[PDB]
Amino acid sequence: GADSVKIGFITDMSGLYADIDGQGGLEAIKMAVADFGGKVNGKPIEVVYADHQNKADIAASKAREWMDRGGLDLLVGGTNSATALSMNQVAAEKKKVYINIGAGADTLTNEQCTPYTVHYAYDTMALAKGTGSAVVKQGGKTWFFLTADYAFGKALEKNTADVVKANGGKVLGEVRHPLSASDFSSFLLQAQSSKAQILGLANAGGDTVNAIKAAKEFGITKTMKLAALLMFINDVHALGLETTQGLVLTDSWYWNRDQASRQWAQRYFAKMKKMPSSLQAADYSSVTTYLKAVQAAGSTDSDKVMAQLKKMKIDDFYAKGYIRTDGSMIHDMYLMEVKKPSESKEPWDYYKVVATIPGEQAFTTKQETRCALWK
Repeated sequence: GADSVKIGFITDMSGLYADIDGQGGLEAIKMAVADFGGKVNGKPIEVVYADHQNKADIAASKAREWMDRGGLDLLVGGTNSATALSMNQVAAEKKKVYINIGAGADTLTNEQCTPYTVHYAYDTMALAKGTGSAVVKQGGKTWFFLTADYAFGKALEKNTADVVKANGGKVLGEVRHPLSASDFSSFLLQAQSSKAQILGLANAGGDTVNAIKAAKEFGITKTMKLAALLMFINDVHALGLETTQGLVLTDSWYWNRDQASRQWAQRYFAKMKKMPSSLQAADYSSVTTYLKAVQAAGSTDSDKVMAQLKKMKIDDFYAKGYIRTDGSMIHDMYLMEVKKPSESKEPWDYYKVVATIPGEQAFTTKQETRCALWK
């Protein structure tokens, strides 16, 4: 804006994704602003926010209004890939810097890649390549998908099905459920009748939690192993270790990884009284990264900031990495296994690291890209 550098954050603050990002993510953004000193290029930094209520149209209309009449300099995209994609289009049209953290669809750096988009934390290709490969390599050869009926589920099912098939496995079928489904019983029985070895949960947040609860309840887990293709620390906390032990998952960050992660998590906890998820961590990091780019450019001009973003290393408590041509922030990913209750040594101690997946190997390869800007 004229008087301020304006950061806007749009995410689900009220529904099935609120705990994993939501208000906590907003808090993390405000801490990053304060920690940077509250100003950049001699202008105060102002944060605005909105709850998209899991509506792509709300997200896109708010973004447009802030860009056109609110002097927006950075749009931070939160959860829900339908909202991520509607916002992406607005940012590309208006030539405004857009960093998406909470949403997963790899579409953002592929079919719908833009010169103004950064996909910061994770995507559905990394999920598939991590958890999908690992489960198939362990002998989980036959799969049936339970898929959230919107852009995220569809993208994740496609990436994961492709990995399964590439690694000698077979996909027997899929069943769709509405976002934030109130009843999973008929869907789970269809999956059970398929006789697949693996039930791939191509869904997230409250859907993942409710589906796992329902699967354990209806006895689905007697005959099928669940592959939780996207699970955050809050989802484990909701379900408990007794139910989640042994699940393999792919994530970008965990509070207890190392000294630097723990120290930041302590500052977060001191405010929110929960351990942060990888999204809440990434929210803070992405703001630091943006502000460093504005500081180095001496400008909020979107072409100058994008050029800075694409030439600066990132190295903070969240990640070491860089932002490449297609917009992906390349950083190592982690294959983890959920602990047994007896292995958990303090509150929120949920993960065993199985493997580190190198950044260059975790995301879409040059040869397989659908990004028309990456040749």
